Formats: sequence, structure tokens, C-alpha cells
Amino acid sequence: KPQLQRLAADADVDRMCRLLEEDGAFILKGLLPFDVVESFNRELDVQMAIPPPKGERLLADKFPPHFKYVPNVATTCPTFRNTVLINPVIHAICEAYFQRTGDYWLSAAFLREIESGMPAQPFHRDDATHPLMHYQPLEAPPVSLSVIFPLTEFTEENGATEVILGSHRWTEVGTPERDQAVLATMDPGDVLIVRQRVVHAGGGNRTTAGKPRRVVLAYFNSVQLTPFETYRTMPREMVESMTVLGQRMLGWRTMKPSDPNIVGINLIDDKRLENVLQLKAADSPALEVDLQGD
Amino acid sequence: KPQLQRLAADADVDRMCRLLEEDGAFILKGLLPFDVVESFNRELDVQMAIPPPKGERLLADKFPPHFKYVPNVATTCPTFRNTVLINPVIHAICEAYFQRTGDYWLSAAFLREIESGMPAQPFHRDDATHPLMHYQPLEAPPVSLSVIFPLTEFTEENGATEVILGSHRWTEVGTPERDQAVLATMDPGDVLIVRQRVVHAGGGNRTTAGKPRRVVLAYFNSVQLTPFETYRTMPREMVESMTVLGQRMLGWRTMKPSDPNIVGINLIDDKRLENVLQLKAADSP
Ligand SMILES: O=C(O)CCC(=O)C(=O)O
Ligand SMILES: [Cl-]
Ligand SMILES: [Co+2]
Ligand SMILES: [Co+2]
Ligand SMILES: [Fe+2]
Repeated sequence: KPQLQRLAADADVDRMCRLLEEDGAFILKGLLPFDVVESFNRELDVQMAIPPPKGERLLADKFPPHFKYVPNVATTCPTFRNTVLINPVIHAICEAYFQRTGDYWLSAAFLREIESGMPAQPFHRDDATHPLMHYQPLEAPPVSLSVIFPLTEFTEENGATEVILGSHRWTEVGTPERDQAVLATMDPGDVLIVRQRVVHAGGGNRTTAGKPRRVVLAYFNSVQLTPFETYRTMPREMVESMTVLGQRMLGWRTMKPSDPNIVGINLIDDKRLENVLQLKAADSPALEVDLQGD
Repeated sequence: KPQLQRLAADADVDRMCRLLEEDGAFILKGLLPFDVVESFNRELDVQMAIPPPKGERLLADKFPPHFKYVPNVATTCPTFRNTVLINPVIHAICEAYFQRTGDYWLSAAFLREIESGMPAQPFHRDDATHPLMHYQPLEAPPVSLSVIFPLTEFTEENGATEVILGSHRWTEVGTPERDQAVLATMDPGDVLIVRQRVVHAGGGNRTTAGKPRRVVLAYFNSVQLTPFETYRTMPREMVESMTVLGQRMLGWRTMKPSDPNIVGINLIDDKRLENVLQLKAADSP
């Protein structure tokens, strides 16, 4: 079977965009160096070690207590917020992918851990958080991109993501056979990029030695789509320590859907949100050198 | 020609919903009493009295200077924020209309004032703010509702909204004639309700001398769609003074698109936004 293509970080962006259109998915090999990955895993370990709260938890309360989940990792994991989330290759791909849609931002990024002995997910499309996506025709400009970070090894045995190449062109998911899919076997620091409507499934984890498979799932959506996670409660000091791009990803700035929206979105007082908030950013001084950068 | 149906404010919501699916629009007679209209007009006069600003204006700068415009009137006009925005008839309609898509909220509510001698808009559908709406099939759950508040009288001369009934079923706008439309002639306190995909046009204002025509346009959208105006800079005191319904409309609470979304949207820390913020509300201890 034709396999997922693995591309280095300096690969051609037009090529990556065409892989998304033809295959529906590809892998960035070794995008994140091992020390970034392990610093991220460490930050994630701290979050998972927090004791269970007494209050309501919207997703977690629907699952048994062994459910392993860290929501909105950008607020508790500085490595994701300051390094992974603003990676320039990821954003080069997003800008090409979202060219017909306009601006994009982060809808969600969260950890899942899949224990030994777990079965494989059913094949599905990622059209449930924003159900209107189910009715978008294939020809419409895409409004969502799934970006998948393996934080342990993904192998055939521990449940590497199953992707059915070309399936974004299918009318319905139906009930595909597992052998129609190819495996996104990867090393931590690789990244899997999956186009909207592509049929896929988590592979579960069929190892028996008790080693979980860890994954962070990020959804970059058209700014027309409401973020699943709202980063509005971040403290100002944390927000201002981010770059402009990171503030844009986390909903703190006015954004621009494609024409025929000629104005923008996420604004107030007919002004940009960042101006009403007088928001500073870490790389403002580099983006405005001679004071005439408009 | 069939005209826009005028309904008493206490008409049956099943009748309103049927008019939206057959005609695509209808008028509510005297929904807002005179004191509400007058209170609202007072508050909008204070905003109109603000001098032209010294900086960028994202919307207004795209248009000629005879553009009169007050953005996000919920943050400056208490009568809209705590009375009009939470009108139980509007919301009865919204709940019925959005039943297939789930929760809705306020994408924008703003004032426009149309001067004498202004030409009509071309016929259009309101699918420009969220361009993805252009590609949704007719049969898909609607994600947007237009709610139009005349704040002066709407007459044939001063540019009452032109609405083409049943045109939500057209595959495209085409090149329709003005006589295919009917006029939303109204008195202050009435409300015009327009379904997604309905071809319509602002009438401009072809009076020759007279007070400008004044209208507040409110867009209620599925909570799946990012609000055009963000109300997140409202003071905590102002937010907590509102009802739960008001806070939900202005984006301060976790909301719920229809299944298969089984968790919600606009949340954080796997908790409701209002619980993370410890938000009080007027009608909620
Ligand atoms: O990565 C996996 O194992 C499943 C990923 C997935 O289902 C998704 O990104 O929607
Ligand atoms: Cl703060
Ligand atoms: Co999925
Ligand atoms: Co319009
Ligand atoms: Fe004619």
C-alpha cells in the first residue's frame, strides 16, 4: 500500500499542501528535538499527578477514573505555549492549507494517554466538536486541521494512528476494514498532519507490558469557528510573555477570515482587541524596528 | 404579492417558526414598548455624540464618511443589554429556530443610521462575516438569524428593508428585481426576523430632507461560530449584573452545540467558564 510520506522540516511547503489535498495526511519527521519533547512530557506528568478535584469536570466526569487527559495544555505547559505552538513549519503549512479560508487559530490542544490493553477506536471524521462541519461539502475551503504530536513512540503494536489515504473524498465513513488504513508509526518529535474529513482511528494499544502511548492532539481551525478551549482566563503576564503569533493562536487578538469578510472577527469598539487591551507581546520590538512597519 | 406577515408579540411560536421556513421572514408588531424604545434611543444618542476617533476603525474606515454606526451596543446601552437582548419572545423564536444546531449567542448588535439621499444596497445574503456559511446546503441546520430593530419609523420613502420571500430556497442570489421584494415597513418597537439565506437589501433612504433612519441589527449565531464582536472586555461588575441568559448571549458562559458535540464549547480547565470565573448573575445565586 502507498504509505504516509515523512518529510523533514525544511521540506517544500507546496508539496506538503499537495499531500494534504491528495493523500489527506503526512508526517513531519523529527520536527521537535528530543529535549523539547521531554520537557513537554515532564510538564504533562506534573498535570497528570494532580489529585482529583471535588468539582464538576465536563469531559472527565463522563469516563471511568483511569481516564488520562490534560485539557488546554497551553496554559499549564510552557514548552507547548512558547515553543511547540509557534513552530514555524507548522504555521507555514497552516497558512498554505487555510489560504482559501483566511486566518486560523487554536481550537484545542490536549493530552490523551492510551493504556496497554485498550482496543482500537472506530474509524471516524473529526466533525463532532463543530457539527456544522459535517455538512460542509468537500469543495468548500477547509476550516479545520488536525495536528497530532506523538509524545511516546507510535508503533504497530501500541496503536499508531490508522489513516485511510484519500478518504476525505469519500461521501460517508461507512464501515471500512482496518487493512484499508496505513499506520502513522513515528518517533516522539515527529508530527502527523491530517486534513479535514480524512477517515482515521486511534489504534488503541495492544502491548501487554504496561507502557502507555501518549499523544497531544491540536486542532487548528478557521477563526470563523469558536475555540473549543477558551484561553481568555490566562493571566496578562503570561499572555504578554508570548509572541504575537502565540497570542493570535490563543484568541487574544483580532483576526481576519477571508474576503468577503473585509473587516475581521473577534473585535470590540470597532477596534482590534489587542489595542483595546493594550496587549504587549514578546516579539513586538522585532516586528516594529523603524516605527513605520504599518 | 404576498406581503410580510405581521404578528402580535404574543403569537404562537410554532406559527412564527413556520413563517421562517415558508416565507423566511416576518414582523413582530409592538414587541418593545415605547419606554424601552425611547430609553434605547436616549442611550444611543449619547454614543452618537462621541467625536470621531483619532485611530483605526476597522469597519467604519472601509466606508464613506456619511456612515453612522455604533458598534457593540450591548456594552454602552443598558436598555439593550438588560431588556432587549433577553426578550423572551426573541429567545422563544431562537430556541425553536436553532433546535437542530444547538445553542446560539450574539455575534453582533450595532446601530446604523441611514442619511437622506442614500442609495439602496444590492440584493444579497448575509453570508459575508462567516464565509463558510456560503457553502452550507439549504437543508443543513441553520447557524445564523437576523433580528432587526427599527428605532425610527421604516417607510417606503426612508428605505425600509426589502425582503424577497422564499428566496432562502434559491440556489443563488441571481439578479432579482426590486419588485420581487416586499417592504418591511414598521414602527419603532416592531421587530423584523430574517432567516439565513434570505435575499434582502437595505433600502437606503430616498427622502430628500428629514431625520436619518435608525436601525439596530442583531445577529444571533450558533455558538459554533466565533462572535464578530467580543464582549470579553466588559467589566466584571457589568457582566455579573446581567441575567444568565444575557451572559450566555455575550460569550461569558460555556455553551453547547448539538450532539455529536457531547461536551460543549467555550470551556477551560475541563470546567464551565462561569465556574472558573466564579461568575454571579442577576437570576442565579
Ligand atoms: O492519534 C490518534 O490515535 C487518534 C487521533 C484522532 O482521532 C484525531 O486526531 O482526531
Ligand atoms: Cl491578569
Ligand atoms: Co479523530
Ligand atoms: Co444584509
Ligand atoms: Fe418587474
